Amino acid sequence: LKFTTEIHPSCVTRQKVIGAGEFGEVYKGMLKKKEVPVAIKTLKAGYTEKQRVDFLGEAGIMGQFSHHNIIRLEGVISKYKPMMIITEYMENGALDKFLREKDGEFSVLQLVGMLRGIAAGMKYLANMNYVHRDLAARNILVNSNLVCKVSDFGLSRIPIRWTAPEAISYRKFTSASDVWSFGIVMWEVMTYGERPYWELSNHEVMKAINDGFRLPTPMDCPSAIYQLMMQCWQQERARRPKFADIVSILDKLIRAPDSLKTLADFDPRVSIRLP
Ligand SMILES: CSc1cccc(Nc2ncc3cc(-c4c(Cl)cccc4Cl)c(=O)n(C)c3n2)c1
Repeated sequence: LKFTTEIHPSCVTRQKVIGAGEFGEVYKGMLKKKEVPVAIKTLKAGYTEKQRVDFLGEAGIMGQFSHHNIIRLEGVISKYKPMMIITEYMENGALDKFLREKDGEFSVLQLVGMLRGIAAGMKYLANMNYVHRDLAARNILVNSNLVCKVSDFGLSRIPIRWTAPEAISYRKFTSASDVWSFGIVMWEVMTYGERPYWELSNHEVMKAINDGFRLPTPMDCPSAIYQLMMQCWQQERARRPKFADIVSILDKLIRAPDSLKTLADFDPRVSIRLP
């Protein structure tokens, strides 16, 4: 915690609720240059020792990171109550909701650029020896430059449809199970926030994966992008790409953007036959 800035409560004004529930809220606010917008997570009085450890532990983890694609910590209020964690404010909110509300509005190159940013954040985390365990579009935040930043840190936090088989089966969470999750995130981005495996139950998903089924190609998806998410979903952990590999491949696709024009075939679930 010694790494984090202690912010005085008088510098913080909460303006609008934007999330959370039982033991605190998340607000958009202003931090007092001139005042800058921030997000503010609170911890209400009555919190337990474990709640305090997990709450300040998230701040402690975030304060150790300094990367473009990782949510930045402004500081904490720990001396006064309620306690607060103050971060940069991401104007466009969670990536999954953002894509669903903006269906079809971005170029393929913009979507792939979002994935590159997420992958760069994840490469940083993995090399820093941090395993996320809950990588999903709902835990990616988007700013007004369309920059995607990984969020939701700690060990306070399984989400079956995003989780690698070894993590479901015997609780082995590694950066390689995060790669599996990243593949699902690729699919979420390229589908504009479709629900993975649609209406299959959790048990049906686990069974489908164990029998070798994988999510089908999104519409209008570059062949290179589908091949890459498929390799993220290798049953054998050692065969998946590392995040270094993913960043490299996405970089090269974006720098030669004509590579993205070759689309993988889409399997239509409906046929319209007209004379
Ligand atoms: C779709 S919800 C939505 C809607 C509108 C705007 C934003 N922008 C935004 N921006 C930043 C954050 C930051 C945090 C945060 C904090 Cl405050 C402390 C510790 C960890 C996290 Cl991830 C946060 O929880 N949220 C919800 C944030 N939200 C989100």
